Amino acid sequence: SSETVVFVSGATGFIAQQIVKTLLEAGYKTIGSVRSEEKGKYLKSLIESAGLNSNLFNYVIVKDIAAKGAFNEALQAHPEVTVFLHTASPATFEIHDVEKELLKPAIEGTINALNAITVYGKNVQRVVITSSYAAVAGFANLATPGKEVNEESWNPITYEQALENPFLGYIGSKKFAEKAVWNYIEEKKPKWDVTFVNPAFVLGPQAFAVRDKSKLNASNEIINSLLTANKTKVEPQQFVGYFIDVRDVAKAHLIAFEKNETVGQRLLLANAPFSSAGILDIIEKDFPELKSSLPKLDKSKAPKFEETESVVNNEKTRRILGFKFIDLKKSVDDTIKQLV
Ligand SMILES: NC(=O)C1=CN([C@@H]2O[C@H](COP(=O)(O)OP(=O)(O)OC[C@H]3O[C@@H](n4cnc5c(N)ncnc54)[C@H](OP(=O)(O)O)[C@@H]3O)[C@@H](O)[C@H]2O)C=CC1
Repeated sequence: SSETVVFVSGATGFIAQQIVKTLLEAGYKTIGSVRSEEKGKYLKSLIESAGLNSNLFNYVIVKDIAAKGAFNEALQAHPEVTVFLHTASPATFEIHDVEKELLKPAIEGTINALNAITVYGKNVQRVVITSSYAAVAGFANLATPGKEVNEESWNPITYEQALENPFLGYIGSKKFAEKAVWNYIEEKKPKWDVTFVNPAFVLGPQAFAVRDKSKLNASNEIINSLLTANKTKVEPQQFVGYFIDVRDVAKAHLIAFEKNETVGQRLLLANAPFSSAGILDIIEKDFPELKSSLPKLDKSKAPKFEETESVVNNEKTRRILGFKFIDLKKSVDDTIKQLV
């Protein structure tokens, strides 16, 4: 343990802050990449206010993961890094050019991190890539409803199909960033081992603080848009799929470098099906002070699970992780409790 030093790219993001929190709670020396000095100081202050050992956390400034050589200076300054958690990637549909704002920042950010690790991360033994269930199952025209998917399945979406719209663009960004790692391992044959963490829709509370209660990270807006509709008058879009709580995703990233069976594995981080209506049901029962303000969901606008969703078999992932997942009710409750 004392010899382990974990680097986390994009440390201010939703999942990454929970990873950083989980690492510090476990006592790991942690180095977080951030886009600015003020973002680094902000995260250090959150860590200190939470009562954690902030001497365990340092930050490096990496303004743009997409820039060639992005992580070079950081790893040069930190030759003690033995684990690299590459989590940073655009996770938003608030973009206009898929290719410029999703594909290449994801793909080249990832290729640049790997080149930086191989050249300046001489002590890195384990690399963990935050991928996505998006790389595992097909979507929209490529949906395979009722077909089993598991840790070995791939989304067949082509590069050109990813260009169609921002949702498919994000999906393709994850599939092709992941393919880029596998191809890098084949071509460069690095000495480090790789593990992938592939989460479905990630729900749950922020690690330390809600910056702006009006708008959370993109996946948690599935919850928050039900809360803010009363004020914004914006009809909430309804979703169906699989969910996972952010704290299980964060724990999975530690398992990913702590265990030997995870080498070369894609950990499929999916708990159970969800729908927007089912989340609304949890909210109205668990927070009666909110039923006054919750929207009336048009059942005709609701995606039906059986029409689109593959059937996840992640028994292997579940065995390797070895802990019980947080269920949807707790995940939603804990998210709301930070907003109410
Ligand atoms: N949330 C989900 O449901 C899922 C998320 N994922 C993956 O998890 C990871 C984090 O997602 P999440 O935490 O949800 O989303 P967030 O938007 O909360 O975090 C995104 C992070 O990426 C950083 N980032 C984006 N572009 C750049 C760039 N060009 N240079 C440097 N930093 C950059 C942001 O930096 P800053 O903080 O400075 O903006 C932020 O830290 C992503 O790889 C995402 O694809 C995978 C499956 C599902």
